[PDB]
Amino acid sequence: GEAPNQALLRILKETEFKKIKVLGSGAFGTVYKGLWIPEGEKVKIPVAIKELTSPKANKEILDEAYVMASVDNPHVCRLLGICLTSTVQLIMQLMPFGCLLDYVREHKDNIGSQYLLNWCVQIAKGMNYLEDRRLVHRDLAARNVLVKTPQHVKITDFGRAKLVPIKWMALESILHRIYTHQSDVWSYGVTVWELMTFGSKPYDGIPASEISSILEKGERLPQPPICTIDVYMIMVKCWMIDADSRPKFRELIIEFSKMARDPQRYLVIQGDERMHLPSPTDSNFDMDDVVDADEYLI
Ligand SMILES: Cc1nc2cnc(Nc3ccnc(-c4cnn(S(=O)(=O)C5CC5)c4)n3)cc2n1C(C)C
Repeated sequence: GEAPNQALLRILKETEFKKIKVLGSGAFGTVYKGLWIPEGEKVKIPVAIKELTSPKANKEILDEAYVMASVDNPHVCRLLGICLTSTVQLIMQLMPFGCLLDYVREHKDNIGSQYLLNWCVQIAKGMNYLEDRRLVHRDLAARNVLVKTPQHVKITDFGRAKLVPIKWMALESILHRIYTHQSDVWSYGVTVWELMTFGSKPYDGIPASEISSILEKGERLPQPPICTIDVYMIMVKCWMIDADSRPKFRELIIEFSKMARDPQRYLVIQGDERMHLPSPTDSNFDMDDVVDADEYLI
């Protein structure tokens, strides 16, 4: 029927890693900054440790472990392992710049058209990968895109990934609970809108119960001021009633790539290009045996 999933679930000892501080806490649970020092390997891996004690909560986090351990792509977040304590912990890669939503709000005055369009390509690449792996995210939003470096983003939060966020949801999903790769494309359009508005809340003030009626009337998120009709038209195509009329993630990679080659023709930002963001070629970006998870293999 379907291919056997031969992904390895790595069980890590409590003694192999340390929590440093809390990175974030909320409805999603609690995420901690940490260091993973495996065996007698002479490596220090910067990690993020997630924990949602209740049997039903352990079931849900293990469902996220299942999906997260099964993905392997540069623009998707993979599970490093799990720790079996009183509460089951997920051990993941530290994304030092946090989520993209807060990044675009905090660094607005230094974010240019090249960065914005490249993030779009990268999110579409990650999403296309999930489509190839026959996985429907069901929760794509700017809050679920993490920043490794300002030039490298990855999709996370597999707590809803299968084979409620109303304001990011396709109309078929709100009305009929129908989720497809084409419903993820709707959420992708909303994610792009969030980036182009430098982290604006979609349909601010409007209660979730009113959204279904709003979309049925033909109302969509407005054209952001920096967006050319070329970029807005793409967002609009992601918000069509007919799912099959929406672009495919492979077409979004193409469209945004063409645009990323001449970003000033597609996004109009006051004082663009003169804008600078931290790079691994810049100053101060034990620390001796530190290795990123992307370089720490099997
Ligand atoms: C502020 C902050 N700094 C971080 C550094 N590194 C990661 N690392 C990773 C890597 C892969 N996945 C995750 C992850 C999975 N689910 N979530 S979440 O539920 O917190 C998501 C809704 C924000 C984060 N974190 C996460 C970080 N955060 C999050 C709390 C947003």
